[PDB]
Amino acid sequence: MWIIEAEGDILKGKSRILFPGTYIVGRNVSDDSSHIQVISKSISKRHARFTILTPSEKDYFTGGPCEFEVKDLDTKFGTKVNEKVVGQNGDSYKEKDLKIQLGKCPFTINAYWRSMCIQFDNPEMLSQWASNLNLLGIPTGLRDSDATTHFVMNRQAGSSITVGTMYAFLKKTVIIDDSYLQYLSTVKESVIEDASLMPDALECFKNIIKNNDQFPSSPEDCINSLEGFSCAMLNTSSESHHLLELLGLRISTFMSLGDIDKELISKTDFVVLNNAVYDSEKISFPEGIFCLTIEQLWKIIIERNSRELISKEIERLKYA
Repeated sequence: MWIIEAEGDILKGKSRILFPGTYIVGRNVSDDSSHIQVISKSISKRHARFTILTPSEKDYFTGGPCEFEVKDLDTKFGTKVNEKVVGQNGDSYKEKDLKIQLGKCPFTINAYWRSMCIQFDNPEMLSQWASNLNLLGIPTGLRDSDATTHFVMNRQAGSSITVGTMYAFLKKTVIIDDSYLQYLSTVKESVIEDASLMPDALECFKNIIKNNDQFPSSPEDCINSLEGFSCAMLNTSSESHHLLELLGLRISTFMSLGDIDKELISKTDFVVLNNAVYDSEKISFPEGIFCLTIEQLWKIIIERNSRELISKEIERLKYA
């Protein structure tokens, strides 16, 4: 998100968030979804137009800013950006920091890019929200990215949280939901006028965690909680692999149930099965070894005594 701020009283001490759109900047305009009043003599009545474009697809992966275009409005003294006079056709920038000088005014409008990239749990939710957040200058996606700041969880409020939400939680990603994204649109206009009114994502995250038996006490208490243990897993979900790695598990992967050898059982403490191969399998289960789903493993992780609870179950099965 583009934020603008200025020294002195020229933006009345308020930072502004410039969502994609176009803004006329001068001394004789009124603060609007499309106008920015700058409080200065020696800037023109209508001095400059700032135009913010919607994000590129790349921006979700790069953390790169929306294109910011500056045009001088035929003013007496012109407009500079980062010391460079703006040409008659305007200029556009993808730097993360802009110093904008309007005419003879020595107090510059400073624009800076504040990172916000939102990952979605599933394609359905992304499809609901993508256009809306594009228009807010917030890049969105499903794939993993190093630029991600927030993860939107599926709040089905009727079943276990997804492997994507578990993994985001252990990554120390701020988790948000439906209501935060809706609140964002609701207060859009006041955020343009005062950046400090931007809804706090941490607060939504906190509200989600609190009194929720789907989330452990802390992400930190889960990390390396199961180191020493090894497990075998099927060929699906790399998030599932990454998550079990953050728990400290050494992972083996296997294609078929008939690929559980005497060798594999010997090197494996327990087996992690997919939901389909867990629900329907009867005769083909490996006799000696503990088998469970990610959902079930997560519930053990939620408990205070995860290590023993798993060990107590390893021994429990070792006899039969």
